[PDB]
Amino acid sequence: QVPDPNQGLRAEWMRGALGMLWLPERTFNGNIEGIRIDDFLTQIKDIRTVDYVQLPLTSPNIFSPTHVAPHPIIESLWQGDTDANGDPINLVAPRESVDDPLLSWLKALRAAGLRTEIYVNSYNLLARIPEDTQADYPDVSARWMEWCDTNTEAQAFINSQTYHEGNGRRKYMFCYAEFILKEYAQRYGDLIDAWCFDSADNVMEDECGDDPASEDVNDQRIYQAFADACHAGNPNAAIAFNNSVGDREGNPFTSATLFDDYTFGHPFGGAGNMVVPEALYTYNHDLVVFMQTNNGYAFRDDTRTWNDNVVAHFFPKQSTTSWNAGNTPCLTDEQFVEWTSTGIVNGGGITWGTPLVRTNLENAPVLTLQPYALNQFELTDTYLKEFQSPGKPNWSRQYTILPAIYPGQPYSHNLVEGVDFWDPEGVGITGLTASGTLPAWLTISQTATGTWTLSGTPPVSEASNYTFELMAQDSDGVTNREVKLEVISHPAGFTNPGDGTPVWFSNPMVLAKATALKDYGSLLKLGVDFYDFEGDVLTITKTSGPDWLVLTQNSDDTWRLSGMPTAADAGENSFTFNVSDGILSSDTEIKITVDHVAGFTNLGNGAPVWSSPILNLTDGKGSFAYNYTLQLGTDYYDFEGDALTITKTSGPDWLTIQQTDANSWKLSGTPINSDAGENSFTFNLSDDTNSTTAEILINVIATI
Ligand SMILES: [Ca+2]
Ligand SMILES: [Ca+2]
Ligand SMILES: [Ca+2]
Ligand SMILES: [Ca+2]
Ligand SMILES: [Ca+2]
Ligand code: NA
Repeated sequence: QVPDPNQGLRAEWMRGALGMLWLPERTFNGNIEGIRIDDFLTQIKDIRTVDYVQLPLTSPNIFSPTHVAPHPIIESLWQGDTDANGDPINLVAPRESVDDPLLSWLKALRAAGLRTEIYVNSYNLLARIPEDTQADYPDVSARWMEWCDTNTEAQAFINSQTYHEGNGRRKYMFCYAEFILKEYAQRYGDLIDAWCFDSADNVMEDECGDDPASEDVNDQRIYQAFADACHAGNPNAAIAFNNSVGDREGNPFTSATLFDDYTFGHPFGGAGNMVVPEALYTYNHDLVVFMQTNNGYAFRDDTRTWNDNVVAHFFPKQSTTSWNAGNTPCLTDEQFVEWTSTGIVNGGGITWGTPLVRTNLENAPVLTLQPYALNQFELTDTYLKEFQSPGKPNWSRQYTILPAIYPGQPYSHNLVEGVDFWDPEGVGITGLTASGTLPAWLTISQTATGTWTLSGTPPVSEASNYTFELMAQDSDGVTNREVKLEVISHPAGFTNPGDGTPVWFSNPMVLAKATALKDYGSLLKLGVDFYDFEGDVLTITKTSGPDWLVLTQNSDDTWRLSGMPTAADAGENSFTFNVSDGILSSDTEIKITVDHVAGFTNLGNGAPVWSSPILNLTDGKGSFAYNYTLQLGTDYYDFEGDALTITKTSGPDWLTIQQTDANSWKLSGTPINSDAGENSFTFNLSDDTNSTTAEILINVIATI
């Protein structure tokens, strides 16, 4: 039904809206499994005026194939390929049987009272640079295309319409919208408020022949495919496509397609600092002023009527370096507050590119804000609390979420002045009360100065939901907020013991097998592995078993087992795990089989082995210092995990060995040209009793 009469209107909440960005990097090959936004949300507890957070579905640029949510089709593209370390390769989603990180983040954001915006790079599973190869998913792009032009459903689709085919990789783009993108949208439903599609003109216009400038639906079919795929899941989801920055001499936003509910609103300037050089400061600040002048509407300035509700929105960076990370702010505290307030107070919306400390999941990630970003956001919060909507009380964020109804169980939730609601002028909240249809069992009382409590006990027979208004009062009047109550729904696979005891899924519990000298990874998750029928907060403890297994909490509903076993841990390992609610608890037995490192031959008598009789090493160069590290698990192995010693037994004098650490020995020395050619050495590997020797062979190239 294009042109769509809901276009833009469905992003009305975006007007005055303040957003943040949470973007981990290098998400592929299981990396994203078990990752949680909870620490971030803890850190920003005191930020009451923020409205939403942007999350990846895909990563940008050459990482556009890597997804953070599981999909059957994408998982198939894996084909189980592995690395020289056994680690996955060509896996560009989380394994469906392991984790859905996105659903985690989506629900945590909901519970935290926040809406969501989802980032998708338009190039998706295709390769942005086809004459490049990605050494982590080397042929996923190939396989996606492969899957596309040979599939019962996925040709009946490619051929289902005439406009599906055309220039470049157009047909594959429609694949993604229908089979990948639509499945996600349908799954998540109203947990997703907005989608922003990056690199849209790069691929949809320049490659696949769409015209974003046009108002002919036939020119914007890919734009349609993507929007419709999103609207199938949430008809109120606001859509934005990155069709480049606008004009410094005019509208700073590239004109709306028929499928834009809001402006993507990329800043002027390339990579790096969006306010240096200085001209960019003017261009970008004028963009924010544009949002103010136009009361948050992007396109009330042209000759088309249909785009008149499209919301003005900006996607700036807070750091000097990137959207999602960066050590240094590009704006002063004062400038940050001014830009934000100029842009959104009776204006449009802003997704700040808020920097986390360390986003690379392969390098000890710290997925919380840079202290300065919190600083700036807090100063902003103080301002918006006082000045965004003066007079009557303000409620926090976008929603007020109440705990679930548990039939027969006591109900209790606090609403706190300064947290959930406040008087802008700071005199105080003089009352809280309700109107509408409330549980007969519910009392609303003031339990301390500034704290109201919703409490009571639903009967066992309570099975109804509730929708009513809470009303906060100050000297100036009342402001309403719609709140919901919903009856809990227990997961299947669990038997209520009737006494409040938290329970494990089964006993024993066999987890995926570990490998010696390899970091272990397994998850324990509320509602899957353990559960509590009163929804009490739970603690898990390892109570017995070998030392190597490490337990850490990722969130209130997610724990992680890690650690590196040794060859000594080989075979069936057994562990006790307690789950407690603080009052009652229960145990289970966890079983993990530790396998030996592959590629070595057990001799059966306790002797260490070596990877080979001849370890052919890296060339040396005459007069250049030589270095090479021998590694337990790569070069040499002991099936009992005994401490090993390597001593030299023969060969040229220039090369010696010294223990680096428990697991590695360094061969070093400086060869000269007189040492040119194949230098043969012998080394002995002894443990306590049994010893085996190997040959090390280094070719020394003379410096001519
Ligand atoms: Ca707000
Ligand atoms: Ca217009
Ligand atoms: Ca007031
Ligand atoms: Ca309990
Ligand atoms: Ca041994
Ligand atoms: Na799961």
